[PDB]
Amino acid sequence: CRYLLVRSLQTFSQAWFTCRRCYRGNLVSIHNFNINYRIQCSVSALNQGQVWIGGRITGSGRCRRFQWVDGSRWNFAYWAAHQPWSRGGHCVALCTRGGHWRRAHCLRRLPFICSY
Repeated sequence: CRYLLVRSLQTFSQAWFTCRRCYRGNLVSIHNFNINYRIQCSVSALNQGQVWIGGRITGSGRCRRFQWVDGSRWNFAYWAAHQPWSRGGHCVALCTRGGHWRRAHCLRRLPFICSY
């Protein structure tokens, strides 16, 4: 699957629709370990510690759930040590070092990975 690294810092809400607006796509949906590794190389040069991906924590009270924004199925993950509970907000972010995911609050301003 294709994907591009935007280097401008925007909130999750902003960042999703910039993909849909400027490049007409969605946030990246990762379904295997390889696509996750490729994305780690592309971002290994960023001084930023994290980047947004298409991870949105849905669910009601005590019903915390995960789901991609582009609708695809949730059939793979690569969480970090000490994740993803008891910390963070409802938007997932990939840690540039190692390639480990880590929940974060959506309104944080970080670069992102669009998929096209």
